[PDB]
Amino acid sequence: MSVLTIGDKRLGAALLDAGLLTDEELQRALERHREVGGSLAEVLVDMGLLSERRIAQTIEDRFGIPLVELHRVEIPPKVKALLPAEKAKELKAIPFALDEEAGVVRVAFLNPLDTLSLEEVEDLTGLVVEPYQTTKSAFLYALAKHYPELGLPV
Repeated sequence: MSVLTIGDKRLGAALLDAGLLTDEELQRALERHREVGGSLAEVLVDMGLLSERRIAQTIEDRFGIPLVELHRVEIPPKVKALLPAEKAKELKAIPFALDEEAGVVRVAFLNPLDTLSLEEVEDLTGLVVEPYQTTKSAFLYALAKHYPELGLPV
């Protein structure tokens, strides 16, 4: 037993609000969320209940958040100067652009409603960040390209 994030509350409500599952279903998953400590959206795909795109699609329109083809992009060593892949991994985010002339950065994360991770990413550099959407396959892509030494073990 532990508490949940701001994004977890909002996304949980969004499932019912979007007609994806019943509140009872959410109630049963809420307990499971703390058993894995990841965001409530991670347990959804990890348990096969719903994949990122299904959670993202309601939020995409409900909040007006953009989506990009990150799985079709390469992370330059230029943006790596912001934060290393290890930090990116715990924040469940991946930066793609570094624009120091304007103090702006572009990031894509798996939890669009997780405002806490946005706040953490902005304050950690003192810059503004443009939050975009992405999927698990694209997420694992950048990680494998920055730390192939472990090659994401099973």
